[PDB]
Amino acid sequence: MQILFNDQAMQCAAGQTVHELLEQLDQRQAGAALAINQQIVPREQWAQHIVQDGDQILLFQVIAGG
Repeated sequence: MQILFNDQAMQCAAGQTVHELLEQLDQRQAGAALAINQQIVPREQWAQHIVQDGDQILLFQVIAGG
């Protein structure tokens, strides 16, 4: 499978959530949000957000709004 992490193309485990994608890529969170396929999902879902071959991702630093 392949993905786009912050405009960076990649190849990881298709079907693996984000918590699965990030962790597979060797990335965790520490306060990070991301947008896949242009849909910004809340970190928590990363653990149940199964990623698919062609997984596109956006990277946000810290959860800050306002």
